[PDB]
Amino acid sequence: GTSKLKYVLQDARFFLIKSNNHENVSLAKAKGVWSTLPVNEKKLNLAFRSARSVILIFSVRESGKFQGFARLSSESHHGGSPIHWVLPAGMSAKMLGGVFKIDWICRRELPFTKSAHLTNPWNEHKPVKIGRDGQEIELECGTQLCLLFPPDESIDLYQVIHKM
Ligand SMILES: N[C@H](S)c1cccnc1
Repeated sequence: GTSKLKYVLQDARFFLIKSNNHENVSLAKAKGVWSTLPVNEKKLNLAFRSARSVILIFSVRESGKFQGFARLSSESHHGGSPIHWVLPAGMSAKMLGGVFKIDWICRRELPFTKSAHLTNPWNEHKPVKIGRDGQEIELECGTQLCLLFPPDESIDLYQVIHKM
């Protein structure tokens, strides 16, 4: 069912994550972590302290889909075991901010064709699929996007609800 999902999404904030490649989303799915540029790191840390749930929705550029979404379980922290991201061409690992711990809520994909009726008021009401890495999605658009995903029956939101 979708009731616990709606509970988790209640009054959440949502951020669009655009990844250069699948390997980074797969690393994120396996390790439960994400690391972003400092400009987005600062926004996520502010948002983490401000709301009951901060949701990251991932899209690999040129894939035509979202690859799932996850909930921030910590602020960014430095000094962990280094994560072997496949960084974009001109980018080095030092340019990255700290590491966020995340809990996955949905590891299934969703094609953009399924979200074409959703527009993000925080990006000029363009379709929610359009946006730079780190673009915030307004509450209602964000919730309806997450509800479009196929249910991920591998996941139990009971532990996530304990985190809030
Ligand atoms: N860690 C991933 S590869 C990433 C790279 C650049 C910006 N944001 C996230």
